[PDB]
Amino acid sequence: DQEWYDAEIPSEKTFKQRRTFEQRVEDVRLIREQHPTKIPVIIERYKGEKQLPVLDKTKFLVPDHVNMSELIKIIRRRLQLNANQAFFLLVNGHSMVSVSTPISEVYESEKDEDGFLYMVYASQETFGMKLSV
Repeated sequence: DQEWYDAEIPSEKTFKQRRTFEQRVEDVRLIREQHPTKIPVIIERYKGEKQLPVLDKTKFLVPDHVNMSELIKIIRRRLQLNANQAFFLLVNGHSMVSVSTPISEVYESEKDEDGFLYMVYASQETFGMKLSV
Protein backbone atom coordinates (compact mmCIF):
# COMPACT_ATOMS: atom_id res chain seq x y z
CA ASP A 1 0.00 0.00 0.00
CA GLN A 2 1.71 3.13 -1.32
CA GLU A 3 -1.25 5.47 -0.77
CA TRP A 4 -0.74 8.56 1.39
CA TYR A 5 -2.46 8.23 4.77
CA ASP A 6 -3.96 11.56 5.82
CA ALA A 7 -3.39 11.33 9.57
CA GLU A 8 -5.61 14.41 10.05
CA ILE A 9 -8.72 12.32 9.28
CA PRO A 10 -10.32 10.74 12.37
CA SER A 11 -10.98 7.03 12.31
CA GLU A 12 -14.58 6.30 11.31
CA LYS A 13 -14.88 3.41 13.74
CA THR A 14 -18.47 3.86 14.84
CA PHE A 15 -19.76 4.56 18.33
CA LYS A 16 -21.64 1.25 18.40
CA GLN A 17 -18.36 -0.51 17.55
CA ARG A 18 -16.47 1.25 20.37
CA ARG A 19 -18.78 0.27 23.24
CA THR A 20 -21.09 -2.65 23.79
CA PHE A 21 -24.87 -2.43 23.94
CA GLU A 22 -24.82 -2.95 27.71
CA GLN A 23 -22.21 -0.21 28.13
CA ARG A 24 -24.24 2.19 26.00
CA VAL A 25 -27.39 1.57 28.05
CA GLU A 26 -25.55 2.66 31.19
CA ASP A 27 -23.73 5.46 29.36
CA VAL A 28 -27.11 7.00 28.45
CA ARG A 29 -28.40 6.80 32.02
CA LEU A 30 -25.25 8.52 33.32
CA ILE A 31 -25.07 11.27 30.71
CA ARG A 32 -28.77 12.10 31.13
CA GLU A 33 -28.26 12.48 34.88
CA GLN A 34 -25.29 14.75 34.24
CA HIS A 35 -27.18 16.76 31.59
CA PRO A 36 -30.93 16.41 32.16
CA THR A 37 -31.80 19.14 29.62
CA LYS A 38 -29.59 17.73 26.83
CA ILE A 39 -30.41 15.09 24.22
CA PRO A 40 -27.39 12.81 23.71
CA VAL A 41 -26.97 12.52 19.96
CA ILE A 42 -24.40 10.43 18.09
CA ILE A 43 -23.67 12.12 14.73
CA GLU A 44 -21.43 10.34 12.22
CA ARG A 45 -20.66 10.60 8.53
CA TYR A 46 -22.81 8.29 6.41
CA LYS A 47 -20.68 5.37 5.26
CA GLY A 48 -21.30 6.22 1.60
CA GLU A 49 -20.50 9.93 1.91
CA LYS A 50 -16.98 10.68 0.70
CA GLN A 51 -17.03 14.39 -0.23
CA LEU A 52 -18.18 16.00 3.02
CA PRO A 53 -15.56 16.05 5.78
CA VAL A 54 -15.31 13.87 8.88
CA LEU A 55 -15.85 15.65 12.18
CA ASP A 56 -13.46 15.14 15.07
CA LYS A 57 -16.44 15.20 17.45
CA THR A 58 -19.34 12.77 17.12
CA LYS A 59 -20.98 12.87 20.61
CA PHE A 60 -23.24 15.93 20.88
CA LEU A 61 -25.23 17.18 23.88
CA VAL A 62 -28.08 19.02 22.14
CA PRO A 63 -30.34 21.42 24.11
CA ASP A 64 -33.75 19.78 24.40
CA HIS A 65 -35.64 22.92 23.33
CA VAL A 66 -34.16 23.29 19.83
CA ASN A 67 -35.49 21.92 16.56
CA MET A 68 -33.67 19.97 13.86
CA SER A 69 -32.97 23.18 11.91
CA GLU A 70 -30.91 24.46 14.83
CA LEU A 71 -29.03 21.15 15.07
CA ILE A 72 -28.30 21.27 11.34
CA LYS A 73 -26.84 24.76 11.76
CA ILE A 74 -24.55 23.48 14.53
CA ILE A 75 -23.27 20.55 12.45
CA ARG A 76 -22.73 22.73 9.39
CA ARG A 77 -20.59 25.02 11.55
CA ARG A 78 -18.45 22.15 12.82
CA LEU A 79 -18.09 20.88 9.24
CA GLN A 80 -17.12 24.29 7.80
CA LEU A 81 -19.30 24.22 4.66
CA ASN A 82 -20.63 26.78 2.18
CA ALA A 83 -24.19 27.49 1.09
CA ASN A 84 -23.15 25.36 -1.92
CA GLN A 85 -22.38 22.31 0.23
CA ALA A 86 -25.23 20.86 2.28
CA PHE A 87 -26.36 17.64 3.89
CA PHE A 88 -29.36 15.71 5.10
CA LEU A 89 -29.44 14.10 8.54
CA LEU A 90 -30.75 10.52 8.41
CA VAL A 91 -32.05 9.66 11.88
CA ASN A 92 -32.31 6.16 13.32
CA GLY A 93 -31.43 4.63 9.95
CA HIS A 94 -34.64 5.53 8.13
CA SER A 95 -36.27 8.85 9.13
CA MET A 96 -35.69 12.16 7.40
CA VAL A 97 -37.34 14.61 9.76
CA SER A 98 -38.60 18.03 8.81
CA VAL A 99 -36.19 20.66 10.14
CA SER A 100 -39.05 22.22 12.12
CA THR A 101 -39.44 19.10 14.30
CA PRO A 102 -38.42 19.66 17.94
CA ILE A 103 -35.44 17.53 18.94
CA SER A 104 -37.36 16.44 22.03
CA GLU A 105 -39.94 14.83 19.74
CA VAL A 106 -37.26 13.26 17.54
CA TYR A 107 -35.68 11.76 20.65
CA GLU A 108 -38.97 10.29 21.89
CA SER A 109 -39.92 8.83 18.49
CA GLU A 110 -36.51 7.85 17.08
CA LYS A 111 -34.25 6.98 19.99
CA ASP A 112 -32.28 3.78 19.67
CA GLU A 113 -32.95 0.74 21.82
CA ASP A 114 -29.80 1.70 23.74
CA GLY A 115 -31.27 5.12 24.60
CA PHE A 116 -29.05 7.28 22.40
CA LEU A 117 -30.26 9.16 19.33
CA TYR A 118 -28.25 8.29 16.21
CA MET A 119 -27.85 10.33 13.03
CA VAL A 120 -25.64 10.18 9.96
CA TYR A 121 -25.02 13.02 7.50
CA ALA A 122 -24.66 12.91 3.72
CA SER A 123 -25.35 15.20 0.80
CA GLN A 124 -28.66 14.71 -0.99
CA GLU A 125 -26.59 13.87 -4.07
CA THR A 126 -24.87 11.04 -2.20
CA PHE A 127 -28.21 9.77 -0.88
CA GLY A 128 -29.82 10.07 -4.32
CA MET A 129 -26.93 8.25 -5.96
CA LYS A 130 -27.17 5.42 -3.42
CA LEU A 131 -30.94 5.11 -3.88
CA SER A 132 -30.54 5.13 -7.68
CA VAL A 133 -28.21 2.14 -8.06
